[PDB]
Amino acid sequence: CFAKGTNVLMADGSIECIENIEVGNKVMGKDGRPREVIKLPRGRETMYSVVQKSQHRAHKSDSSREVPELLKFTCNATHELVVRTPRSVRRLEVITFEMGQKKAPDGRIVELVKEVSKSYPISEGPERANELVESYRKASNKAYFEWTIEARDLSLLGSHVRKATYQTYAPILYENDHFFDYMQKSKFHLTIEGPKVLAYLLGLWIGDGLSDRATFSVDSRDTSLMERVTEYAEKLNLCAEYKDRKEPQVAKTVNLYSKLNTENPLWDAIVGLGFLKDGVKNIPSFLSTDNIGTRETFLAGLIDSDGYVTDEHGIKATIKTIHTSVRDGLVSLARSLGLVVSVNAEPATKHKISYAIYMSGGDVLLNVLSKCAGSKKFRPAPAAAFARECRGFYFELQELKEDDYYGITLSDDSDHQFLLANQVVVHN
Amino acid sequence: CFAKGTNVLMADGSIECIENIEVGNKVMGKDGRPREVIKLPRGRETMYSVVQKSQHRAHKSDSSREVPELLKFTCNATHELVVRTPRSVRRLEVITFEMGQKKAPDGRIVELVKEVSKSYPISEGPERANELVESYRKASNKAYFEWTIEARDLSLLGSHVRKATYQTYAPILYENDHFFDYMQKSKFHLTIEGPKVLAYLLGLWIGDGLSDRATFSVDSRDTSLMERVTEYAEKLNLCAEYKDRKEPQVAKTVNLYSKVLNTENPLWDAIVGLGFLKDGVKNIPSFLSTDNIGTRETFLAGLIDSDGYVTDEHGIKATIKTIHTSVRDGLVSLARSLGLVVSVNAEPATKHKISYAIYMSGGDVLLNVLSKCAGSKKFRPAPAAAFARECRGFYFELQELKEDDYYGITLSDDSDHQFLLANQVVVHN
Repeated sequence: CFAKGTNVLMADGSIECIENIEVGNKVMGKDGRPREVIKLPRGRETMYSVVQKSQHRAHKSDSSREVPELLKFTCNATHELVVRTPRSVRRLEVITFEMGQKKAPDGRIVELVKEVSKSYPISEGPERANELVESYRKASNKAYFEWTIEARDLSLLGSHVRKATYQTYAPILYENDHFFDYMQKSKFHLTIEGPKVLAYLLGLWIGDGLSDRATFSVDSRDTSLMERVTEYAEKLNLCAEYKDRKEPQVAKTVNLYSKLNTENPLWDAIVGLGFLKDGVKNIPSFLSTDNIGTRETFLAGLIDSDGYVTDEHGIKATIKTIHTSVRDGLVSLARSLGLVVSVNAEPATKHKISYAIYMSGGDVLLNVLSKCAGSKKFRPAPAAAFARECRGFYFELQELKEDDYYGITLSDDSDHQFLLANQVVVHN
Repeated sequence: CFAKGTNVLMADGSIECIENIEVGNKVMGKDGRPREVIKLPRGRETMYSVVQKSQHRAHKSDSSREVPELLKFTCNATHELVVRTPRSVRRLEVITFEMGQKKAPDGRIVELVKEVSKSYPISEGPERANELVESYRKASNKAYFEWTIEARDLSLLGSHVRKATYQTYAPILYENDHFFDYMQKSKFHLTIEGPKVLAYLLGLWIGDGLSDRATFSVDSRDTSLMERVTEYAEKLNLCAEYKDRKEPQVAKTVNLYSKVLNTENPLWDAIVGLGFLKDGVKNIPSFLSTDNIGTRETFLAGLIDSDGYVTDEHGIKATIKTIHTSVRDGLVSLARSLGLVVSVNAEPATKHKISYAIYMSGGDVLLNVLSKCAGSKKFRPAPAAAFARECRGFYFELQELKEDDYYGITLSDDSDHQFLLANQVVVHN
């Protein structure tokens, strides 16, 4: 039901092209648990591509710097989109969104959400109206409809319903212990200290450190940070040497020697784990399926050196970077936690393009900021427990036709949905 | 008990200087209900200025071009601030925000919110650890504390708690009906749909209308918005004439002529009559903020449909751009009166040295405005159910000031002892 090349998420965090998946294989379920592939449907059908609706767009040339907003895929016409639409009722001419049906041009009857209206004489008194809205309100335990519509049928939706309809991506709940295992692979388990502490400092590294030694800036900005870098460095048996600034009276130098900066455990980790790529900084892919607390700590560290926290219309954290490797790696990482992300190519020693990355998520973001030590960056942890939920995204569908499609069908015993490599929740 | 000149919101939506209030007058309560004044505390005391934390401040006997910070007031040292603090538990050594106590420099023991740590033994298991936490999580239905603290005791707060603590403003639930009354008392127009279509039309005009007649812009690419304008201008007994280009090919000019652009038409008369064109300059009249809610909402939908944009990105949000200082100020107050979160940002462009971008958010509160829009990318369905227009918080800076006279009011023995300042901030007598 997908085009050749479509990357899907395997039950182990590995990415795999739809066409190379075999019977017996296990893909990733929205719950972080596996889904077994039992058959591999193949055929030819008109295809449709799904692309997230943007605002600030241009990407479609490999001339570089065109943000590759991961959320998109191509599927065949009969492939079922996993969609949601909010419930809605207006007045008390009470208008509501309700599941209904419509005959398609080819004769088929399709079940779909429809804009419905009921109106009676003002003369007849508001009795019937209030029973309508109250009734509508009792009709469900959710503030949205969760359902599916084959790609070819989306055009049947009326405008209001179509625009309000969105697909979703799921946080990656599955967790690996690669950070842990890399730590074991350099002497290990004897005495406290773990991956969150290293992840934090590595976060600081990407944020504003030097790409040639285990050394980064600090100075002040949030000041309280310093006591933590020493305490954390200390936890990793390293040592933090502070020097004479490293930015017009705003940043410093902190060398993390082995209780150096080269033949060191940290820069080993840096270039060893993948944080330094082609002479440029980058946040690794394993991160996205690692331990959640580790992911949050790496992020807390990154927010601490080069992040901007805001409260105005909800918490939001912003990171600017020129490296596309960092950009792409951060969007993946944040999304795996269940945060909402949007990048923005904007203006900018002298250099061309700069990337602004904003993350939101309420309690999900509060869980990250609570791990920060920077004065204007820390925000109290959530009040209560919280579920990392699927986030929605509005999209545009495009008819393409032609082509061969590749599908995998999961067991009937299961909830026939799994995750593409971009975290989008898809059906068979 | 505040500084002289502090404007209080009266029970009828009117406004009065605190030194002018008298025993028996009724101020506005946060539920839209009155609160009677029973006493008038006067005195001289050290004063404290409360101002919202923003990049703004603006006018004090000068120009209006800078965006001012309107959320503020000057109270005395002992005045109790109505504040909120979120609840929070961290790690699973556990840290929580809790109601506690502290002793002031004088004798006084003041109950305040405190950050608290809990840690101890190894191997015992997920008992106490995941316990302290789960407990904390069930501890309340509310995700915040609601308490008061005198201005002078604010500095007793820890750093985390202090920065996390904020004040609140309440929507204006109270509704006059000066708009409907204008219409009924005036010109020529049967209602039922009347105040809705008019307010909407006045929204489009404020957004991009000519300052001397009933003409405005409308996106040409938008069929349903053009339909809407026709449909509503018709309900008002007006005839809408579209003209190719009211902006280099993007918008069409719309002329609103009376049926059978200044004289003998409902739109221009209401513009002049209700104060939207205050002596040559556009304005969003104050009455609007204490008027019928549906009307305030429709008017906003009109503005949004005219010179605004909606984004879903990180939460539903609407932005309205205006080059007019008066529209800017009236808009901030109108939006807050509904319970929307609002922020203004000064921006760039013969040309205009500066324009103002005003951002609005507030989940269902905003969705109720948007569902009245006809613009293709503006409209968003009405809420899924009934919602509450809750108070909105704001972080603030407190500064100890001069000793000066103070004017306070005392509300009924046993009542919530809370009322609204003219800027909607929730105050304790």
